[PDB]
Amino acid sequence: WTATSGSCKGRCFELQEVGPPDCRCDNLCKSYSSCCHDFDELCLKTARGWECTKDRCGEVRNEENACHCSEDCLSRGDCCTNYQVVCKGESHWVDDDCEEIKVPECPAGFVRPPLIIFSVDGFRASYMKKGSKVMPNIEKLRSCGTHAPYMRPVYPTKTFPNLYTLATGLYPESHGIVGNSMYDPVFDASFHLRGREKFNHRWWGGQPLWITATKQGVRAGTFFWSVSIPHERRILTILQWLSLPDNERPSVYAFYSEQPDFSGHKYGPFGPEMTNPLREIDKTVGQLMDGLKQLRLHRCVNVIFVGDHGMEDVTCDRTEFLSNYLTNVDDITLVPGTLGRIRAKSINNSKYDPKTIIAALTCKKPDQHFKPYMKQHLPKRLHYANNRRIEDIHLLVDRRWHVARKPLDVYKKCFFQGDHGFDNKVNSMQTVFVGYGPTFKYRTKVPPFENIELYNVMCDLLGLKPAPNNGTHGSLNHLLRTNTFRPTMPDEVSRPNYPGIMYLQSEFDLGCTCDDKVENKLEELNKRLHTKGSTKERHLLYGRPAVLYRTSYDILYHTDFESGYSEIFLMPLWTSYTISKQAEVSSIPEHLTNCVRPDVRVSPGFSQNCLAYKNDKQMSYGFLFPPYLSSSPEAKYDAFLVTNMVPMYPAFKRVWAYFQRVLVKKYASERNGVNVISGPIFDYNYDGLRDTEDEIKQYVEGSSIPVPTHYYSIITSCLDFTQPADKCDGPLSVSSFILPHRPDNDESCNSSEDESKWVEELMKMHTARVRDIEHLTGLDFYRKTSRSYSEILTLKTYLHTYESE
Ligand SMILES: *[C@@H]1O[C@H](CO)[C@@H](O[C@@H]2O[C@H](CO)[C@@H](O[C@@H]3O[C@H](CO[C@H]4O[C@H](CO)[C@@H](O)[C@H](O[C@H]5O[C@H](CO)[C@@H](O)[C@H](O)[C@@H]5O[C@H]5O[C@H](CO)[C@@H](O)[C@H](O)[C@@H]5O)[C@@H]4O)[C@@H](O)[C@H](O[C@H]4O[C@H](CO)[C@@H](O)[C@H](O)[C@@H]4O[C@H]4O[C@H](CO)[C@@H](O)[C@H](O)[C@@H]4O)[C@@H]3O)[C@H](O)[C@H]2NC(C)=O)[C@H](O)[C@H]1NC(C)=O
Ligand SMILES: CC(=O)N1CCN(c2ccc3[nH]c(=O)n(CC(=O)NCc4ccc(Cl)c(Cl)c4)c(=O)c3c2)CC1
Ligand SMILES: [Ca+2]
Ligand SMILES: [Ca+2]
Ligand SMILES: [Cl-]
Ligand code: NA
Ligand code: NA
Ligand SMILES: [Zn+2]
Repeated sequence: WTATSGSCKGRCFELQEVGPPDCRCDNLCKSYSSCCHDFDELCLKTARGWECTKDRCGEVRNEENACHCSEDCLSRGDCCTNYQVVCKGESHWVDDDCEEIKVPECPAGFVRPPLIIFSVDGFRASYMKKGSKVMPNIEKLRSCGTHAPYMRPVYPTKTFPNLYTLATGLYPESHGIVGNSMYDPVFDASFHLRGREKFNHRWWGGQPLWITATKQGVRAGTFFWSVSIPHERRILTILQWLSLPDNERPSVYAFYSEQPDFSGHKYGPFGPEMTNPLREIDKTVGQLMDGLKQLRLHRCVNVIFVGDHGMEDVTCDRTEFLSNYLTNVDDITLVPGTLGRIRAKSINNSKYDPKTIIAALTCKKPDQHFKPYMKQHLPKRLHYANNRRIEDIHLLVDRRWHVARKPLDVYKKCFFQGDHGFDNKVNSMQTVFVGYGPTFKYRTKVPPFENIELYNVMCDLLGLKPAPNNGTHGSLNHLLRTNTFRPTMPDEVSRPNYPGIMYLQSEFDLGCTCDDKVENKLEELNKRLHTKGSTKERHLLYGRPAVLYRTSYDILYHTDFESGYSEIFLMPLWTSYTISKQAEVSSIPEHLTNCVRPDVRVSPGFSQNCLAYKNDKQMSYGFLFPPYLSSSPEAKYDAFLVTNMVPMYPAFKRVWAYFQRVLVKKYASERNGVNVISGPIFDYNYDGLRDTEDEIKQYVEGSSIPVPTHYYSIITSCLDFTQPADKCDGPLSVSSFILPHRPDNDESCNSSEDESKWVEELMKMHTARVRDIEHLTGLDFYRKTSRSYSEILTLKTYLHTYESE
């Protein structure tokens, strides 16, 4: 119960929010329907519209008007945004040439440039080009300020997960808003776009920019807006707050637009009906900018123009129905749409088998427009697993399609032509970024980046120290004219051992055999140089990775590859090698088919053993440096060391062997050499972070040899491909992957064909950023290059998406 009989006189859009049962006057009261009885009258004035006309100039102030054209309005801070244009012969902001803003040009009393976030729902990246003729304000911001060709949203590419990622720097799995709708099994409650449950703070984790600001003494306007407040009133409210006294005035402001998303859903991303909502958004930008120029804040404010996701063509007839796949479709609950999440209908029911559900959904129809996954098998790049609100069963739906439970859910619940929510690498889902102001660069294009990175930059723009988040601080330093953050390399925690030859062959009892006993002082010093690091400048091009946690490990040098060998996990953490464009692929000679050799540098007690693999009827093994790429028949023996061996399912060896034998050579060929770092990843609790030894749930039968959940490779070359990878003078070019280490290839519907028809497709799906691999391994890559650290941080956040342009 609210006693809404209090008044909003003098409290319109109050910044601090008042505790019930006292009525409210802030920009959210309408959503709680707890506004004071006079809120509409006092606070939502509309009389005479939004613009001055000749006949209003100098008028006697009428307090009933939406905004004012009277003389005193500039000092009151409540002129219509075109006042100066109509009544003082000034020009619209868009009509002014852009002049570089070398320094903040702020009125007296401004302790720092204000930040205004202008966020636009459903603003697909390609609107910047395709709608350019009808968005002159936005086009000016874009070409004058700093801009990216597109910004990658987070998955799912839905509104609430994305806006709250913008505000926190956190993956949805970490901030809690893992969908537009979601069910929490602990709360036994559902969050939806519509309704009151979303107002409860228990859903919203992390620390959003406004709490970060407030905790450090910077004042923040509200980021949420009630839908009923029109856009003209939001702009005028922001401009009013900007006229407040220094000690009361916010330093950060957010404006939110429901468009073009609202129309996009109705008309598709490029419906003829889409031109007007784009005109209208642009007009609002103009209003804000004229509003700023009026207050002489237009060369003082940093403005971020940002979308939460794009929009794709989706219609009712492109819907897959689960009722066509399962007979027991009434036992499940589906979160439907552009992604699927499936859980048991009647919770705590032991008849429900996720495994049998997945199998009924796998590769059942030749043209199937979704693929089921256990959440922990989703591509690690989606970071979509580690939250109890994410159902164990996930469906990644194809672009342009929907999934629904039964036909009655679609014809009893065609409305729409547009939707979003698909995989965040999908072109139609990319969105926009423009930064404009004193702190952003002038007429600068930056590469596409992920929206998780902005929280750190916004904190910098406000002089705040950011809460711990998923951005990589420093990786967007190149957006900024002046940087408050100077990134530095994390310190190495464990230093390696460099063992020499310490063990005699006969000390090893590993059940390993090799055909290696075939009989010169010239090639004898030469082999020994290799074991001591003579070829290391060739295979470790960017210095050795740093180990960022406490462990025990050895550097092992070889003619063709160097490795970091863990005595704890009994395998390499990383193996590094370079394959020039000239290098040749050979076979494993028949006499060496099952060859595994003890490593005399590494004690029996810290080695794997062949007996374990023999006994484990599921588990086979593979090699991190591929024997296929040995530089000489003599060097090939090194590839068969027990210290280069890793546990691999036969199903997975098909993928790995094709990567090693065919793809590495092809990339070296296409990229003019490549350097490869490969290794195991252990993430049994699917939190995206390196597991400690006591977290491993699977070992090779009868052994202490832990089974990796994934295998990664980082493939680096010279961005200028006329230079070879091993002699590169400038910026680097990278692509990486994290492949799930799975006992079957059920993920790849084509896996019964030749590897050349499915393997590369799979690896593409599991493309990753170097930074993802760093969190999963506790390693730090690229410690010794000639490049600046902030450039390396950008490189480590790069994701090769394989989309077309
Ligand atoms: C992306 O960035 C984020 C942010 O940096 C990274 O997430 C962090 O990871 C840290 C390491 O895992 C994690 O630290 C843990 O915090 C525990 C305290 O948790 C609360 O306090 C913090 C601080 O204010 C708060 O942020 C948390 O908020 C979570 O939980 C609520 C709901 O309960 C949500 O509203 C909110 O969204 C958030 O949920 C997310 O995180 C939790 C895990 O914390 C997940 O379960 C959710 O699914 C969701 O993703 C919490 O309110 C702290 O107790 C932990 O400490 C244990 O372990 C260490 C090991 O060193 C040990 O020293 C401690 O003593 C302790 O062990 C004891 O407790 C164990 C567990 O109870 C117990 O089993 C043992 O036996 C011991 O008794 C730990 O420090 C940090 O909280 C999160 N932060 C966030 C915001 O998620 C994320 O990793 C990055 N992602 C990638 C891919 O890099
Ligand atoms: C965490 C926290 O403090 N609270 C307290 C306030 N609660 C709340 C209250 C009223 C609301 N009224 C309303 O219209 N909407 C729509 C709206 O504003 N959409 C734009 C928008 C902008 C910024 C962000 Cl970050 C997001 Cl996700 C969405 C809301 O979402 C909304 C949310 C949420 C939990
Ligand atoms: Ca949206
Ligand atoms: Ca883990
Ligand atoms: Cl959702
Ligand atoms: Na075996
Ligand atoms: Na298959
Ligand atoms: Zn939408």
